[PDB]
Amino acid sequence: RDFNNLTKGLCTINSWHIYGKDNAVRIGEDSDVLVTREPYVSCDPDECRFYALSQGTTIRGKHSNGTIHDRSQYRALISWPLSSPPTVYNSRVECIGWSSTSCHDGKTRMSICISGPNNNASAVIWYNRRPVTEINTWARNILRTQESECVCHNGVCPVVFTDGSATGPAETRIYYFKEGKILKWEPLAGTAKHIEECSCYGERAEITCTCRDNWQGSNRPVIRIDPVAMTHTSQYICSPVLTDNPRPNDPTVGKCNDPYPGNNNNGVKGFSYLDGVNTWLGRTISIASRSGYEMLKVPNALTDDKSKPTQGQTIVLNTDWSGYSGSFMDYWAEGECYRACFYVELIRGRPKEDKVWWTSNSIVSMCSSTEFLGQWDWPDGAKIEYFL
Amino acid sequence: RDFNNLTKGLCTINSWHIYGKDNAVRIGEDSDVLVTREPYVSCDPDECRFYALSQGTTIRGKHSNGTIHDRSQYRALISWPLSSPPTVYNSRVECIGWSSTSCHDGKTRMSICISGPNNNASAVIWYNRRPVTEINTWARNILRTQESECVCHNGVCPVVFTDGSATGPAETRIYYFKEGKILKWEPLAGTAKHIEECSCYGERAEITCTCRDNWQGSNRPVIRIDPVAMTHTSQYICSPVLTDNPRPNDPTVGKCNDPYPGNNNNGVKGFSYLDGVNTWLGRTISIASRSGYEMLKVPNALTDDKSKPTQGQTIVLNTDWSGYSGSFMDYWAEGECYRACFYVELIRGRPKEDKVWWTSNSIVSMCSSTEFLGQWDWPDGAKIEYFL
Amino acid sequence: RDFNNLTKGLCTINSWHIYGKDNAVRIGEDSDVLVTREPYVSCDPDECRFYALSQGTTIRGKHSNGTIHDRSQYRALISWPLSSPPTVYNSRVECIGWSSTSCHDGKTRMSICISGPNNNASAVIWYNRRPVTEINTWARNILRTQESECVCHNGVCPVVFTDGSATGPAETRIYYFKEGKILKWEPLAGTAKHIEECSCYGERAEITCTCRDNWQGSNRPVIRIDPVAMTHTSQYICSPVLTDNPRPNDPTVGKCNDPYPGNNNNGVKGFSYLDGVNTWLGRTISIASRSGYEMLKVPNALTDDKSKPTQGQTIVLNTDWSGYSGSFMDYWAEGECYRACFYVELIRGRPKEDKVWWTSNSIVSMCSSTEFLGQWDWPDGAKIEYFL
Amino acid sequence: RDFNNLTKGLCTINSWHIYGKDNAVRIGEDSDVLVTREPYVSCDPDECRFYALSQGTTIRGKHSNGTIHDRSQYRALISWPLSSPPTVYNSRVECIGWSSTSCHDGKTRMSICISGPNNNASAVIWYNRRPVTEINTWARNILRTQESECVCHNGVCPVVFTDGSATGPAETRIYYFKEGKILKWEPLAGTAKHIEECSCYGERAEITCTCRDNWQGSNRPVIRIDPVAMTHTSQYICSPVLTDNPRPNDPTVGKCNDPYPGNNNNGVKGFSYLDGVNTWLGRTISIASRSGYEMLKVPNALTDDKSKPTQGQTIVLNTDWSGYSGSFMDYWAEGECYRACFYVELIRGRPKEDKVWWTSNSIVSMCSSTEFLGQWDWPDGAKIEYFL
Ligand SMILES: *[C@@H]1O[C@H](CO)[C@@H](O[C@@H]2O[C@H](CO)[C@@H](O[C@@H]3O[C@H](CO[C@H]4O[C@H](CO[C@H]5O[C@H](CO)[C@@H](O)[C@H](O)[C@@H]5O)[C@@H](O)[C@H](O[C@H]5O[C@H](CO)[C@@H](O)[C@H](O)[C@@H]5O)[C@@H]4O)[C@@H](O)[C@H](O[C@H]4O[C@H](CO)[C@@H](O)[C@H](O)[C@@H]4O[C@H]4O[C@H](CO)[C@@H](O)[C@H](O)[C@@H]4O[C@H]4O[C@H](CO)[C@@H](O)[C@H](O)[C@@H]4O)[C@@H]3O)[C@H](O)[C@H]2NC(C)=O)[C@H](O)[C@H]1NC(C)=O
Ligand SMILES: *[C@@H]1O[C@H](CO)[C@@H](O[C@@H]2O[C@H](CO)[C@@H](O[C@@H]3O[C@H](CO[C@H]4O[C@H](CO[C@H]5O[C@H](CO)[C@@H](O)[C@H](O)[C@@H]5O)[C@@H](O)[C@H](O[C@H]5O[C@H](CO)[C@@H](O)[C@H](O)[C@@H]5O)[C@@H]4O)[C@@H](O)[C@H](O[C@H]4O[C@H](CO)[C@@H](O)[C@H](O)[C@@H]4O[C@H]4O[C@H](CO)[C@@H](O)[C@H](O)[C@@H]4O[C@H]4O[C@H](CO)[C@@H](O)[C@H](O)[C@@H]4O)[C@@H]3O)[C@H](O)[C@H]2NC(C)=O)[C@H](O)[C@H]1NC(C)=O
Ligand SMILES: *[C@@H]1O[C@H](CO)[C@@H](O[C@@H]2O[C@H](CO)[C@@H](O[C@@H]3O[C@H](CO[C@H]4O[C@H](CO[C@H]5O[C@H](CO)[C@@H](O)[C@H](O)[C@@H]5O)[C@@H](O)[C@H](O[C@H]5O[C@H](CO)[C@@H](O)[C@H](O)[C@@H]5O)[C@@H]4O)[C@@H](O)[C@H](O[C@H]4O[C@H](CO)[C@@H](O)[C@H](O)[C@@H]4O[C@H]4O[C@H](CO)[C@@H](O)[C@H](O)[C@@H]4O[C@H]4O[C@H](CO)[C@@H](O)[C@H](O)[C@@H]4O)[C@@H]3O)[C@H](O)[C@H]2NC(C)=O)[C@H](O)[C@H]1NC(C)=O
Ligand SMILES: *[C@@H]1O[C@H](CO)[C@@H](O[C@@H]2O[C@H](CO)[C@@H](O[C@@H]3O[C@H](CO[C@H]4O[C@H](CO[C@H]5O[C@H](CO)[C@@H](O)[C@H](O)[C@@H]5O)[C@@H](O)[C@H](O[C@H]5O[C@H](CO)[C@@H](O)[C@H](O)[C@@H]5O)[C@@H]4O)[C@@H](O)[C@H](O[C@H]4O[C@H](CO)[C@@H](O)[C@H](O)[C@@H]4O[C@H]4O[C@H](CO)[C@@H](O)[C@H](O)[C@@H]4O[C@H]4O[C@H](CO)[C@@H](O)[C@H](O)[C@@H]4O)[C@@H]3O)[C@H](O)[C@H]2NC(C)=O)[C@H](O)[C@H]1NC(C)=O
Ligand SMILES: CC(=O)N[C@H]1[C@H]([C@H](O)[C@H](O)CO)OC(C(=O)O)=C[C@@H]1NC(=N)N
Ligand SMILES: CC(=O)N[C@H]1[C@H]([C@H](O)[C@H](O)CO)OC(C(=O)O)=C[C@@H]1NC(=N)N
Ligand SMILES: CC(=O)N[C@H]1[C@H]([C@H](O)[C@H](O)CO)OC(C(=O)O)=C[C@@H]1NC(=N)N
Ligand SMILES: [Ca+2]
Ligand SMILES: [Ca+2]
Ligand SMILES: [Ca+2]
Ligand SMILES: [Ca+2]
Ligand SMILES: [Ca+2]
Repeated sequence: RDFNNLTKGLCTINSWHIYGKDNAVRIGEDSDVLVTREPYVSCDPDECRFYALSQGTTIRGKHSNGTIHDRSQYRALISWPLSSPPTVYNSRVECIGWSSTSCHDGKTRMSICISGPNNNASAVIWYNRRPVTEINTWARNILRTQESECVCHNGVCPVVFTDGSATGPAETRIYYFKEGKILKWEPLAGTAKHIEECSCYGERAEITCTCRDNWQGSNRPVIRIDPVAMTHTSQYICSPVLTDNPRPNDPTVGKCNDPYPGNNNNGVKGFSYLDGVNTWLGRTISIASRSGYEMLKVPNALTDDKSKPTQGQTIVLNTDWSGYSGSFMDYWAEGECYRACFYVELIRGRPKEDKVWWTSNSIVSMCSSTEFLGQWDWPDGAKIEYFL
Repeated sequence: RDFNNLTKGLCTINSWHIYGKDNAVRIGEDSDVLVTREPYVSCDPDECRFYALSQGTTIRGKHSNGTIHDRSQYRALISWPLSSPPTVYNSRVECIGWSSTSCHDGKTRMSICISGPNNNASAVIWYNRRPVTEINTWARNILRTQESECVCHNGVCPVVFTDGSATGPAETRIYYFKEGKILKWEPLAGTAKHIEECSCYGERAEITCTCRDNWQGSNRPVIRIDPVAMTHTSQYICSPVLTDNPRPNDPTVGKCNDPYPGNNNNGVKGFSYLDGVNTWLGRTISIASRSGYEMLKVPNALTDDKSKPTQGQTIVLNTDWSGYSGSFMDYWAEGECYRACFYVELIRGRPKEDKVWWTSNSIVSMCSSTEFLGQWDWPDGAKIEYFL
Repeated sequence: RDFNNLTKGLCTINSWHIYGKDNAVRIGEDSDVLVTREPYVSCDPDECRFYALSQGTTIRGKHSNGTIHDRSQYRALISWPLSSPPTVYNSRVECIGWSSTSCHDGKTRMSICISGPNNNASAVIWYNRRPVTEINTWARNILRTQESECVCHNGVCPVVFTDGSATGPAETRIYYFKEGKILKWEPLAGTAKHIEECSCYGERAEITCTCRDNWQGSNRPVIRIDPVAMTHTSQYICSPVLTDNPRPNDPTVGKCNDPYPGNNNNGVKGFSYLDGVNTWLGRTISIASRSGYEMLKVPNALTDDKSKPTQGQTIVLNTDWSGYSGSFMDYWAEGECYRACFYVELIRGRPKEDKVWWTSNSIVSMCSSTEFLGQWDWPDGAKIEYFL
Repeated sequence: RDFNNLTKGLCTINSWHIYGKDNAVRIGEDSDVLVTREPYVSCDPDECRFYALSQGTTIRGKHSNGTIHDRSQYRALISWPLSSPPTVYNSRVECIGWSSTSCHDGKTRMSICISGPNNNASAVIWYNRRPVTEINTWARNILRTQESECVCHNGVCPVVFTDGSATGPAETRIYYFKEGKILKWEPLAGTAKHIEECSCYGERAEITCTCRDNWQGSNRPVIRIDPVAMTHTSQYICSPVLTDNPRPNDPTVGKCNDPYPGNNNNGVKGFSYLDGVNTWLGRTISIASRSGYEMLKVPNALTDDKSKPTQGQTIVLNTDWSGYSGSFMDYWAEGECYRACFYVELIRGRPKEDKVWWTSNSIVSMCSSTEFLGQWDWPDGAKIEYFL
């Protein structure tokens, strides 16, 4: 095997088709399905899999009580076959912790998990299913990372981490790994003012990450990485189609180099594909809660501070719960272009559905089509009343 | 691996032997078995597997209520090891949707699933476990396909689809795929007046499909495809041994080029092997309901409008529930001829057994013998009372 | 891979060591374990596995009621990893039916299952996981076979079948298979008067089978097969150490060429290793019921009508239930000799424990040591009261 | 594959990072998790796995009552994927018995299990998943072994066994195996006065084992083995940092060549890494019970009878239950040095938590870092009240 190189551009996105769906909450009402959150999707050269952070309990188990909580000793990054649910019996543990990323370089997989108390967390970088490198907290305040796949180019896999406040300036670092070893790291540069939970993809030897400015911004920060020079830039999505949550209503003109104000100290992981006229943004439909999900075609969203939608697709109705969303691609597919994909975490239970004592999710995932396909909506599909 | 070519003829069918049986409803009374319907069987060069459309719930799960319904967002094409039941833990998702087909070309597998609302459905064609092509609805009325295996010849895998009314003329198309890409498609030609749910097999470079005329016919339409020329014909089975369900009583003379009347706007998926004197037709025993199943040797059924049985075999007694049936063969077996096989879906629950709130099925499957073997009957075997 | 040849002799048996044990009834009290009976063990070149006839239900499932019955449509030959229990999720179906045998020839595996009603049963011979040959009943009275592994030599795998009465003369045939095809068959010859359920092993190009004379004999019939000439002989074990069950008390002098009388129309599958002074016989400890199990070293048991034990080993105490027993060896092990192995079926439930409505079993298995090892007893270990 | 040679030294241990954790008791509250105890970890060239002795029952099963007991016929050595729990469906049985060790030699795995009654136990040595050698009890008093991995060098895998009293002099033997065959054995020599449950690791062609002196010592005995000469020495850890349990309080000066007194006839399996200044000792925090766990850096612990800690790391708080602990390394990792690892058995249930009727455990495991990482504590995490 050789290292994968990002030699292709994105395919033209004219609509989205269903890729995978696990129905995990429905199925786990009467089967041994692990409680999860913070899911994602990532491909190897011969398989694509679902990933998430387990809570170390099944959803029917009594230990599901309290699973709203973000960072226990009972969490782990798990992976499982595409569109199956994350069960006790089919889930492979990648590493232990409560914040993660993972990516394949074409030869083997790197997985990273962070664990520890808030003031003393540490990352362990696994490569080829073995621990290789460890990184201690630098700011002593919830060292944390992407919660979706990283991207590699000629063996170099950049990863974005943040340590520090969620409600003020923090210390974001871009690490450049190869074979699980640190080649370099850099502090965040550019105009993004706060970074969390980056969702990344690669095309034509560039990695684009769309992140969460938890502190101030309802527009999303964007980091663009050159994995050969091992350098980066940052800015925000200029468009007035705002894509964090909660958020104010859409204005007429956005902000390219500062957070678009109105909502502080909150957010949701999300994503975009930023490719000129071939630009699509994901967002929750609700401005107030993690409800609904839609894709909007917003030509030149990155650079045009008045750009508005020219096409769209509903993924989850506003009467259904959504959650985190992120990017991935099958870098090992056939053909001349990389097909954009994404997933949406469909969160069930607390805090929105507090008649149960747990929080979990299922997954839906879509990839782009060059056709203009009809649209459906893709809810989680479980009935909370069945769990009472 | 090279593409498989249909170089052999059918083996002489002198009886049927048991091939597989999953006992899924019996077992799922106390294990984590998925609710399914629309099953089939399909072989790879090194394994044969069971397939079906999951309902995204176990049979004991509370989400089994409502599984009579045909087309939710919680359905998927799954496959699992031959004669095991479709469990949460052993079922592999092939694609997401509520109508499917799948076949191996000798190199790798093509799977197709259709999803969406009734007026906006779309097919995704997967090849080598990756999405490759997408097809939007052309008639905006429940785009739908075979619900059993497709057949390939030198890489060309024809698939029959229908979009449009179930109770009048519809728009049937034969697509010719290779490596998941569309080489060509054609509209239905010939004398079949309505086509659904084709059951296909190949021999000597010809693919024969026996389908369901839902609108008018109690005889079955037959499509015969030349996968090299990428052309086809259609007609009906001429025989007065009528094989849809519900149906009128058997007459003395059938119809070769039009639907045999008596029953409108209903049917069941079924199959036949049409090979001169070596012709066998499957059918439900009941003329009114999906009850019983039998194979009848009807020499020259395709072409002889007075042909009657010369031999038969009971598969399921008329006091037991049956369901869909379809053809498959192990194109990669040893020997000089292809051994005809079929499966019968044994539907349990609604609507016939409405003391439970679910609908599911198990599978029985048989292949031909050149011996004249004794016959048994093969019921599902579950006791509905245990589920109350 | 080449076909395995029986080139080695037996290792010297000085005691028995534990080889495998599945604890299936204990575990299945609270897990998804299939109801089974008629187990055995058989090796491939790279793995050894447990085998049995499933009943198509879990032990806690409501469909376990009635599993005393021998021959339903819901039975199948399954295999699973050595010493795991036969679960819904780990059991591989080999073929469908209610009487079986299986063996590896060094290249791939042959499995045979018989199904059907009592007057119309048929065997299907699978090779390389595909059906190849079928054999119809010849006597119309419960066609039946070994219920333990067959043995192959240079691709030729003999199998013993019986069709006909269990309580009078029957029609026993030795079939010689190669690649799942029939090379030859012969009717039973020699002095054995009734044959069922042969337990076989091979050494130095000879296959020895120890069987059950259900009709008359409390000594066991022995068939010795030359798999090159494809010929055989039969006789009884001469020893007065009688090894069927139920049986009369041991006499002083046995019978070499006729059934030793006292018990009619009953028996149990069992085994022996017949190798001159290196001869060991298995038997139940009880003369009346399938209780206890012991191995007795009986030099020249086959040929010496006064031979008595010179050594022994208790396997299951007389206060614990036993059941069928049979021979197997790992023909692909390292070293200069074949190590004798056996299993004992530990039957729980009906008819002896009729407070439950099911019948199932677990497995214990042992192989020979050249050491004189200490002995333990190996009960099933489940508590029936837990199942009430 | 070639046999692995111990060519590297230990990496510098500056802290410990999380390696694996199975959360088995939490998960098994509502899934089919086997009852276990005496766990460990061991690597193959391509995978690392968890190991333990099953009790042949699930934790929710009724047969969990009585699982405090050490030595039944229902125990087996099982292995399962790293950080998954030991389930019915994912656990591979290595051999049958109630005392074990296992190690890979670079070509394949040797596993050893001991079974039998107290006065008649026997070891079976498996190699390449087949039984090869058997060893009978020599002292007729609970033949027993390491309960963690063995270590191999150029195919020679030494294993320490003891037979005899737990409360006085016993007969300890070091066996030197190759390909599952006995090359040599030696009686214990040196100054250790009683040996049980050795925890071993290898570096620079030497194997170091830290054991349990059940009879007298609260310091731990150490055996150092030359696997080329097939010779050994023994002594105690000199340090006054005492590491058995129960134990007296730490003194100022320890004992190098005799047991440090204060506690008789009890102990716990434990471990150390003894490498000059790079020396780390594990121990329970409590002096009275199997509570808490910590690692202490004790330069020259082996040889310096006044050595005290210079650094430490808490692994399990003193308010949480611990248990056995042992060493392992991934001898097949990349890089220039072997990374020290260990596990801690987190025992739940009897005797400390006697509101339940079972005894089981989960696993936590850590490996060394050259960084000075922040520390967390890693409890089992189950709530006993949920099991009532
Ligand atoms: C079968 O399936 C197919 C395929 O899926 C279905 O067809 C799809 O149908 C959907 C729904 O209609 C479409 O999605 C919407 O797309 C529009 C964009 O298209 C419109 O606008 C285009 C741009 O027009 C402008 O520029 C052009 C270019 O110069 C100019 O010509 C024009 O005058 C104007 O200045 C038009 O080009 C386009 O027309 C074309 O397509 C038409 C078909 O759609 C066709 O009829 C035409 O002939 C022509 O070819 C079309 O007019 C998105 O704008 C829209 O998204 C908004 O609305 C949804 C709610 O519906 C909302 O959730 C979105 O967030 C968004 O609206 C919010 O954000 C705006 C941006 O800031 C803001 O302005 C809004 O006020 C609104 O904001 C509020 O809500 C948000 C969210 O809660 C909140 O944050 C804010 O604060 C605030 O409260 C949809 O995405 C698909 O594109 C269409 N696909 C295709 C291929 O056709 C078909 O319907 C199905 N069939 C059946 C029978 O069901
Ligand atoms: C052990 O196992 C073996 C192997 O399985 C068992 O043997 C099997 O036994 C079964 C049951 O008997 C047989 O199946 C039936 O086969 C007959 C066909 O064979 C008969 O007809 C042949 C043709 O005769 C005509 O042509 C010849 C050729 O010229 C001519 O000579 C003759 O005069 C006549 O004009 C005969 O050749 C054949 O004889 C041969 O075989 C005999 C053994 O079977 C043997 O004794 C003879 O010596 C000779 O060798 C034989 O007479 C099928 O017709 C039959 O199917 C009909 O009946 C079943 C109900 O039983 C029904 O469900 C079927 O649908 C079908 O009948 C319906 O459809 C007809 C067609 O339209 C219609 O005419 C009927 O009125 C009826 O229609 C009604 O019901 C349907 C369905 O509900 C409904 O849709 C309609 O509207 C309407 O209401 C069976 O398939 C096997 O062939 C036989 N196999 C073998 C190898 O022998 C054996 O019994 C077992 N042993 C034990 C002890 O159990
Ligand atoms: C730790 O583990 C070890 C290893 O497992 C334990 O040692 C084992 O201990 C057991 C139990 O004692 C032994 O099994 C029995 O073996 C005897 C055979 O050995 C005896 O007989 C030999 C033959 O003697 C004759 O020939 C010689 C040769 O010429 C001649 O010298 C002699 O005078 C005589 O004519 C002796 O050679 C042998 O001595 C040797 O070994 C001794 C140790 O065992 C040792 O002390 C000596 O120095 C010497 O070295 C020894 O005397 C079997 O006969 C016996 O099986 C019978 O009894 C059991 C019940 O215990 C029964 O279930 C069996 O079925 C069988 O008895 C039935 O069948 C007979 C045959 O028809 C019949 O005659 C009986 O009446 C009886 O029949 C009744 O019951 C059956 C069944 O229900 C029913 O069907 C009938 O109708 C009827 O009702 C045992 O197998 C192991 O061999 C021994 N192993 C070793 C290596 O030592 C050790 O005990 C353990 N330690 C601890 C502390 O627990
Ligand atoms: C974020 O994470 C990091 C990384 O984990 C956290 O930092 C870690 O913090 C822990 C907790 O503080 C540290 O563990 C302890 O380490 C000490 C050892 O370090 C001290 O001692 C060193 C040696 O000093 C001596 O020699 C030097 C060399 O000459 C000499 O200079 C000195 O004067 C003296 O003579 C010092 O070098 C060292 O200083 C260095 O590090 C300091 C940071 O720790 C730093 O501030 C300094 O500047 C300097 O750089 C330091 O002073 C262990 O001794 C200790 O273990 C004892 O205590 C724990 C309880 O806390 C107990 O459980 C242990 O068993 C042990 O104590 C028992 O055994 C002793 C031995 O017999 C005995 O003497 C005791 O009385 C006691 O015995 C009793 O209990 C036992 C057990 O129940 C029982 O068996 C007995 O019978 C009896 O009842 C801890 O392991 C880490 O080392 C430290 N790691 C790092 C890299 O810094 C950080 O805190 C986290 N941040 C936050 C915000 O939480
Ligand atoms: C796409 C779809 O919903 N197809 C239906 C099919 C259909 O209604 C008739 O053929 C009429 O068009 O009928 C049946 C049926 O049991 O009759 C099941 C199928 N269910 C599923 N494939 N999910
Ligand atoms: C084919 C069949 O039903 N064989 C029977 C067998 C048989 O009844 C006797 O050998 C008499 O012929 O007995 C027994 C038995 O436990 O005695 C079980 C077998 N059960 C099964 N193989 N399923
Ligand atoms: C073979 C055996 O039973 N070994 C025992 C061990 C032993 O009792 C002491 O070391 C004293 O000899 O103690 C313990 C223990 O928890 O202390 C568990 C072990 N349990 C098992 N390995 N099954
Ligand atoms: Ca925000
Ligand atoms: Ca019809
Ligand atoms: Ca369950
Ligand atoms: Ca008998
Ligand atoms: Ca001690």
